[PDB]
Amino acid sequence: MKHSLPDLPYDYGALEPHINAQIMQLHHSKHHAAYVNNLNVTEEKYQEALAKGDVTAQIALQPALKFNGGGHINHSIFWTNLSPNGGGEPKGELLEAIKRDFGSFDKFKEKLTAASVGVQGSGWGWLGFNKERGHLQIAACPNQDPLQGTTGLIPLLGIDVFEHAYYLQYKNVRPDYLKAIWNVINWENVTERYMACKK
Amino acid sequence: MKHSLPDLPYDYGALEPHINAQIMQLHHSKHHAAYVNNLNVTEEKYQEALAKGDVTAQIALQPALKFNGGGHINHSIFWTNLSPNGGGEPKGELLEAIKRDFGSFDKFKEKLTAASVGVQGSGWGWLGFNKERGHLQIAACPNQDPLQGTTGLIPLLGIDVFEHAYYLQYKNVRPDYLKAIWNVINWENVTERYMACKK
Amino acid sequence: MKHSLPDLPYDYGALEPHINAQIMQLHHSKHHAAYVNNLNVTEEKYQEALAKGDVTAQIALQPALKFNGGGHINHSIFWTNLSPNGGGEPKGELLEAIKRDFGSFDKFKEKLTAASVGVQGSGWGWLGFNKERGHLQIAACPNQDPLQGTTGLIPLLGIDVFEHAYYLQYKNVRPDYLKAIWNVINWENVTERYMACKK
Amino acid sequence: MKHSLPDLPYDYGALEPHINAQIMQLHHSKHHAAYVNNLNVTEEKYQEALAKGDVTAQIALQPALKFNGGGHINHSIFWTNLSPNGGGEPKGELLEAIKRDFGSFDKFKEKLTAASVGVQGSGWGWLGFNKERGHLQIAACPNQDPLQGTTGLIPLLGIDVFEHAYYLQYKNVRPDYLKAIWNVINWENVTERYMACKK
Ligand SMILES: [Mn+2]
Ligand SMILES: [Mn+2]
Ligand SMILES: [Mn+2]
Ligand SMILES: [Mn+2]
Repeated sequence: MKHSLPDLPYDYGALEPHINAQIMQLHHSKHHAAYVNNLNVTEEKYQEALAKGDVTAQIALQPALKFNGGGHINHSIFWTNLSPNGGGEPKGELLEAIKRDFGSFDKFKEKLTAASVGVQGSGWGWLGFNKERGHLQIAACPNQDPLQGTTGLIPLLGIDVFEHAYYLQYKNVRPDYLKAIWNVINWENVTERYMACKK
Repeated sequence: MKHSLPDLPYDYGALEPHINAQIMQLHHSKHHAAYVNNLNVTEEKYQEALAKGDVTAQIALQPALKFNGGGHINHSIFWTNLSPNGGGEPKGELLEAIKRDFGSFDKFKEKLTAASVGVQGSGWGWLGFNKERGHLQIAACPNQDPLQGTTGLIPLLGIDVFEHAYYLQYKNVRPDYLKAIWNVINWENVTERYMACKK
Repeated sequence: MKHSLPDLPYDYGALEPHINAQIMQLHHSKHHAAYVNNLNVTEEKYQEALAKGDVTAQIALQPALKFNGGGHINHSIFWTNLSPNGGGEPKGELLEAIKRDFGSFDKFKEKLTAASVGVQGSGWGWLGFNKERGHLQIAACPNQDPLQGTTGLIPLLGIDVFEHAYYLQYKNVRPDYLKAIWNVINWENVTERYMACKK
Repeated sequence: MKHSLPDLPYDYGALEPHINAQIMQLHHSKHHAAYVNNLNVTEEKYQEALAKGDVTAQIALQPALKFNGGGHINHSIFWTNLSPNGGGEPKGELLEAIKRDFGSFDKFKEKLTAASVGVQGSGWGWLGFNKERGHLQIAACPNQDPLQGTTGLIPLLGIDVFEHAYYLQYKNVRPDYLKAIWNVINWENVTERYMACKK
């Protein structure tokens, strides 16, 4: 059993003019391909260390596992979080939760934009579900540290703010990218992930 | 007394084809300009917090101070570490120290390349001087964490591996950028910084 | 501007048998005294560094400033959070908020206990108020990182889980210390801090 | 694969008066026992997670694996680094290396003392061997982060500066513990570890 690079669920150019085809093609076919590959290498190294009881080797592998494993986790969610069919606002129970927990949809967007723009260096902004509290929650995570693994929050919507996610098109102006990405958020998918959290 | 953006000591296109003019112009006129400005804002906020004894506010300012202050420190060194007159190998006492501490110049390049490529997320690779030990030392630093402030090592040569340092030209292939940058290292400047360490 | 060691609101033995007198005496007159003395020294070095535009020195001083500054913040709150007259349950709107946000007083105790017992190495567990969400929130902080300065949450109740907070009495058994400290929680103070957070 | 708590090379009181019997007994039979028990439990969860390709669980387990795994690594070395027959100075090639790399035995002691006293929060000071540079090197590590797993340096001599390593005897005065522990350094073991690092 090995991890595999999921195909992108749309054409490389499908999110233009919000995120261009050169970015989507590099982001998926180079960056994500490399996370999956490095993750499988690291998992096998870890299995050997575990079989040997080599704790030094397990701990030495931790940064590569978190970075590439987190990369695999985060980008697998990210591709489904975007869509040419996206944009606009969610409906039904996700919308009501957003209004209840953040005041309004636009207040929510301000909070997730602020968490995303606020990342210094590489990282991600997330809308998550706090299972213990039974409500929504915003967090930012450094580098590829994944949401559920490092906070327990269930990921609903992630925004990649590594410079490779935007730089070719938006250069240093990360806020321009955040403004554009709202046009391609796949609220159908974020709703699916939210409803899976509730029972 | 305020910090100021140092002019680049050469034309934006001067390091082509190793680092292109679009990168140098954004890197200096957008990214470094923003570090200096945010650093001065943060220093003034810190002075007010200090005058008030507001320790919460001092600690809340720490990430912006380290990121933008480190950014100012690191990029101020970086521009002088590059030159259209660069490339090749150092001479005299710096060369002898490199051979003594790392075996050879090429062994040194391998070690600094490995530290630079090994940064996961944003960061820097450094050749530094360990004043206590009286010899050279390689370290990598995360995000804009500056060498001397976080390790005590005196900076001689830094390699920026934030994606903005290379992505427009080299895309995901960070090793291609590291290979190119050796052609523009200003060994005259690294020698000046080294000789200043010795007395 | 000159921070001072606050007088304790009771004598060192007032929280016995739950926290013994020797711990309280060492905790206040040695550990907290050192946070204050070290904070003042570090603040003076920061004034000198700001005056000189020495950003390296500012950043080098950060770990000591957060550790001792955070120590001053945290322990100043901690003393007021405990009382010989404490224990039992809170009343009124705080009790209502606890039932609403954590399900019950007992479940809140389990959650703050688990966050405090869960710190690996030195740190703190906090009950805090989230100003933006208008509700209570539990978080853990590493070392002396203070809650408001690093998370924006307003501190209501803190539990020190540095080993010096419990070791002389409870040795390695941090869960016995957590069980005992509920007997001396100054809910009157936590209620004051909570009511201050609302208009 | 089943890690075990190593028997101590001496009885719990053998390092008195420098480290008293109660500390040694708690340190080995409670703290180290817990690192081993927690490491084994965490390793079993990692085997389950690897078998399922559950990367979230792998990453969630990392803090416990490094803390308890690192605890196992560090404390297993620590016990062998101390002896009732210890103290004094090393001989031969280790003494030569110490004089060469740190100037003198006394200056080496000051440097390892300063690194150990300098840890804010929990951690370790290490004398290590740098395989690539072919010389000795001092470093500090936070919490239980182990030296070789996080730095590649080979451990020669470790000093535990978690508060449980000294508090019952020395209370807050970590410098008195550092002065006392030189009396029980097992230089025969440190010499064996050093000679193993060379061909
Ligand atoms: Mn990405
Ligand atoms: Mn840069
Ligand atoms: Mn304390
Ligand atoms: Mn220990």
